[PDB]
Amino acid sequence: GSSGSSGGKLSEHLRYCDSILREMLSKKHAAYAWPFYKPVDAEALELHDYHDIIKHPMDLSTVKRKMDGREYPDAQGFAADVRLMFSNCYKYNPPDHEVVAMARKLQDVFEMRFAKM
Repeated sequence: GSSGSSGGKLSEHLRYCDSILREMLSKKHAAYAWPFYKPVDAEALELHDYHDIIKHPMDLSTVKRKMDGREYPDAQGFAADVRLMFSNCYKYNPPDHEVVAMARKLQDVFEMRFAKM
């Protein structure tokens, strides 16, 4: 769609939300939105007790698939997942981690958007 995400098989709100995600997946926000572009493999990676701290991990790629299959019953469900994705980074990574400053930049946008809707 151009200058407007033509709804379709989506809740009055969802239809709009579906976009909020397509935006966060832009090369522009990537600078601080990439931290959630690739998956996480404790086995392969040399992480340190990843699962331990983060029991229910999340990632952009994940939320998308869910939104693609209309898995979300409403806007709440969709947004919910997104919220977690952040809380995770803010939990796993320390308060001195640069990634923490980047994530925010995204969250700030994810908030206003949801509001404008």
